[PDB]
Amino acid sequence: GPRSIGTTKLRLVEFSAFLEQQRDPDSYNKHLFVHIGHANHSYSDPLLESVDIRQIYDKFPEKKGGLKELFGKGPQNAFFLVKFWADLNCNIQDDAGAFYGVTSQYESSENMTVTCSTKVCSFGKQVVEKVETEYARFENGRFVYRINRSPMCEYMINFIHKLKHLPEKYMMNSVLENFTILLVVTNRDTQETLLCMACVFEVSNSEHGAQHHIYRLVK
Amino acid sequence: GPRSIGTTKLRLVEFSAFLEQQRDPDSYNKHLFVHIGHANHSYSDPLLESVDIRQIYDKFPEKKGGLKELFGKGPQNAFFLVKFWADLNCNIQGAFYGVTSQYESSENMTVTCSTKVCSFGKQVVEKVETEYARFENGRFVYRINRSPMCEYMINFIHKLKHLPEKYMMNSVLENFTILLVVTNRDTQETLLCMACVFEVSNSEHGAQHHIYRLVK
Ligand SMILES: Cn1ccc([C@@H](CO)NC(=O)c2ccc3c(c2)c2cn(C)nc2n3-c2ccc(C(F)(F)F)cc2)n1
Ligand SMILES: Cn1ccc([C@@H](CO)NC(=O)c2ccc3c(c2)c2cn(C)nc2n3-c2ccc(C(F)(F)F)cc2)n1
Repeated sequence: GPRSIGTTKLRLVEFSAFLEQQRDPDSYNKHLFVHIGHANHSYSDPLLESVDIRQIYDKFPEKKGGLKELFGKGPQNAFFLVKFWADLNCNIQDDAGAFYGVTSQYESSENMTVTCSTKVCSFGKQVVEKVETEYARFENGRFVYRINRSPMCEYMINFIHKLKHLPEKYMMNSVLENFTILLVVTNRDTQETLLCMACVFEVSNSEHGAQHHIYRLVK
Repeated sequence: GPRSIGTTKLRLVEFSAFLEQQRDPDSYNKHLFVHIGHANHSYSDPLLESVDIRQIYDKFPEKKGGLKELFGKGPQNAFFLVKFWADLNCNIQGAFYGVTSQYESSENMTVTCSTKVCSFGKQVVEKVETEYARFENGRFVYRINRSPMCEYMINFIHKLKHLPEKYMMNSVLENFTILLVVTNRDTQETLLCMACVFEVSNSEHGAQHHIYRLVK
């Protein structure tokens, strides 16, 4: 299916988590750890593959406010599992004014105030969380919500450093297998769920770089 | 409905033709005549309906360089018919008439975008724009930002708006079409071709569009 994640009501169309480094006075480097620029699934099938949500409940928060309760309230067509391949091939330099950032953009057909909740989870339990509020800007026929260049929390900067100091790729894949992120976008005025993305992670292979694969969550 | 128009190699993700007006030194109005922000399809990811290309050949340029020749060279999965509903409910009072478009690809390419404005199937004005890939958040973006609308189209919009009834506007637009062709400049392969037809918006949701695949 498509490269962006969601429905007409709300689509995540741009996303990246990155490191910017100023090496010299007139030059800088930017490295992307994850992004939604390179779909791993085919654009030729218009239909997305599906994944039974019951088999990912233990990788995300549970009980009150957890994934099963969110999915039960619906709309079920707003729920996706997104697998990200992370590109960790980056030289983290000493004294380089490094900025670790996250950028995202959503689009909607409706003019809304939205609440974006990011829950970073370890073994299915929330370790840190961020809630952002964004307001629509009308652009070329749609409402656009931009979270530009937001700093990464210290937990994630430290996690990335820990991950890169591991001696083997399989150990990085092991650690990423228990690391998940739950993204929930809600209409702040009606409390309706607009988009829910359950994110899982693996290390990118060889020189294929960062990629993502979208699944609709069903059952 | 679907967000973008095109194939796996190239997609039109953003487009609008618009009028910006400055009433006074601190105020600004922007009105969109057409855009691809509201695809009026019942599904977000539909199976596209098809249209036999032989029944639109006489609405677009023919013979050498014409639509039949382009379609025969292929790839045929790059060819679409797009119907636009134009929003002409705008008070034309400092004014800038502009066009914006954005394409995206997984490959680093130099592209050429050809816009042919046609009257009774014959080209009346044409523009060719060249755009170099910009790497952005994991993919390559080709942005033609805020390009001035040609005088022919500004004048056409004024005379169309001056008609007193929607049905007369629709009669004029029956003979007005636009052919958009995007080409990989280095391999000359057709990346995207959109045969555009037009009607005046009737629903008070304003401008909308509908996509069809063109088949032989
Ligand atoms: C207190 N708080 C909690 C959240 C926040 C906000 C602050 O802006 N967000 C981040 O901090 C933030 C950092 C890294 C992030 C993400 C978000 C994010 C979302 N996806 C889909 N992927 C993401 N990645 C990301 C994942 C894996 C890797 C790695 F290790 F595999 F390379 C690197 C980055 N603040
Ligand atoms: C010398 N030259 C020839 C072409 C150019 C370039 C200059 O940037 N493009 C335009 O001028 C240009 C103007 C109006 C345009 C478009 C392009 C365009 C593309 N679609 C899909 N729709 C478009 N519309 C548009 C159609 C109908 C209406 C109306 F009347 F229904 F309201 C209003 C606008 N220069």
